[PDB]
Amino acid sequence: DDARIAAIGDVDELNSQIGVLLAEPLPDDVRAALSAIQHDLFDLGGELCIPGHAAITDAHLARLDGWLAHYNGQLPPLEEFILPGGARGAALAHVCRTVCRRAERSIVALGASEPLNAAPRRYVNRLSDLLFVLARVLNRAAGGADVL
Amino acid sequence: LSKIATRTGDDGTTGLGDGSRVRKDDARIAAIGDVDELNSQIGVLLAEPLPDDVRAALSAIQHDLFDLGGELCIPGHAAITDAHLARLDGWLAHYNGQLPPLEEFILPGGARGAALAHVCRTVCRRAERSIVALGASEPLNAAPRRYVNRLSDLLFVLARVLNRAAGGADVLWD
Amino acid sequence: LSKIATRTGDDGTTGLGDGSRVRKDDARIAAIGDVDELNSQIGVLLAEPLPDDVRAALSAIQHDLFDLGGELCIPGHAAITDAHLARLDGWLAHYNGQLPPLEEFILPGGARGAALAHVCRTVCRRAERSIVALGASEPLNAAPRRYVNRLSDLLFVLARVLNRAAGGADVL
Ligand SMILES: Nc1ncnc2c1ncn2[C@@H]1O[C@H](COP(=O)(O)OP(=O)(O)OP(=O)(O)O)[C@@H](O)[C@H]1O
Ligand SMILES: Nc1ncnc2c1ncn2[C@@H]1O[C@H](COP(=O)(O)OP(=O)(O)OP(=O)(O)O)[C@@H](O)[C@H]1O
Ligand SMILES: [Mg+2]
Ligand SMILES: [Mg+2]
Repeated sequence: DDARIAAIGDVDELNSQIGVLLAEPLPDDVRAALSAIQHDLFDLGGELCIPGHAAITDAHLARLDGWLAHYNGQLPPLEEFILPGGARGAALAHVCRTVCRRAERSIVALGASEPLNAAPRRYVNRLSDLLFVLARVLNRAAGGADVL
Repeated sequence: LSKIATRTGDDGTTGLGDGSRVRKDDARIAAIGDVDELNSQIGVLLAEPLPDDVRAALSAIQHDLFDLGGELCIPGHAAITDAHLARLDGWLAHYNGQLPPLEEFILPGGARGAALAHVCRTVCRRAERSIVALGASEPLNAAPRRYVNRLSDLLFVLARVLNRAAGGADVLWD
Repeated sequence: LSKIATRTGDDGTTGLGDGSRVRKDDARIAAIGDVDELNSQIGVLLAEPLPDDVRAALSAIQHDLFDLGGELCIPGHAAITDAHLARLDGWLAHYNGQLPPLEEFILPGGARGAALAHVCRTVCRRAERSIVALGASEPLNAAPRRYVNRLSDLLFVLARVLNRAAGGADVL
């Protein structure tokens, strides 16, 4: 039906939102991670599209896990629920976060109607969490703080 | 086969505030998501220069949206009340009263802030559709629906307010 | 009983231009919404500095999209014609002949304007899916789908044009 084409489109939309975030000033490390993720998302979309073709591996998941641990250990503990916003960069990261979750919903729907490896949903599951973390990093880097 | 440790929702499911689990493509999770996406777009608008009063209203709205999402997360919970709807209706009367009557149809755009407000407006209307869809398959309070109904209207109004504030005007349709 | 007055759309239903009403999650309302969201994203791109011709094309497109939303609101009515499709084809030829042959795959991004154009492109394809879905349940003129299909291609080309105009470059 529409499941595959919809999932591909949402991943594309997410990747485009990340492109907008990349047009902003960013810490060099954050920029490097986001740029690499764009390539990952391009490959992810290809896996969703072509039958019998896989591209996302444990290595991709491991790298995301590594970035999560890294950036989180670079931030103070969460003291309260956060509202999406702050420096423009942080706000955009939150938009990316929500679009990534939207793509995850579509990927989950796709896997329910067609055989699909688990890597794609596990990738965006981690990515959503990382974008949340990166938003906090960007507020920090802007000399500001998260919106509570 | 995978050597990577499993994370909470790696299996495509997630939990609700009452302890129940649902698949991530569930209508309720979709509505929660659209509300979150709307709140995030408002965060982008808040990152722009804005009149103090407009910033105050939008900031308060983010809190409302956080609670609305929380209500969608905890089935049977009620965080959105008449007070919330009354405040939106008040802001609507407040800003509309200071603007000239809407003449021709307008196109979404203008000053960057007004343009962003229009994006917020459309994402808000998208959230309204998913909230309406959730309510058609699950008993839900009407407040959430009524709240976003008013919010898209207010976002439209605030877009006009922002074009004026920038010293410009609304983009008119041919 | 709520102490707040009710709006006509508070019950979750809304009206169509033909006097009928449907629930807001109806396929037709979803398509109207996505076209509106796309037009709004184009509004954000129009707030960026742009080459004069690109601004003229995008501004005209906003009027087309408003018309398209109007056609979707009035079931059966026809507002978008081949004339609109032809203009898009014209712009596609014009801007493509303004760019070097694309050799490698492109990632969405670059100068802010180009990045926004790609966001517009993805939202446009989302509206196309909604319009296509509407056709699965109701008879629908072909112009609306043909228009957004062409527009998604045009937005891709305009993104490339904007990267060059901003002294930037496409992300390979
Ligand atoms: N893809 C999604 N779209 C919208 N809302 C979501 C999505 N995934 C989770 N949520 C909601 O957000 C809350 C927490 O998000 P989180 O991503 O931590 O959940 P999870 O994916 O189940 O856990 P984990 O990240 O540890 O795998 C949950 O209460 C859930 O209702
Ligand atoms: N959530 C939505 N998404 C997309 N289109 C909508 C939505 N709600 C209404 N529309 C369409 O847009 C037009 C005007 O929107 P409006 O919000 O004024 O309608 P309503 O919600 O029925 O009325 P009210 O706002 O007074 O309750 C209507 O003709 C309707 O077809
Ligand atoms: Mg998760
Ligand atoms: Mg309404």
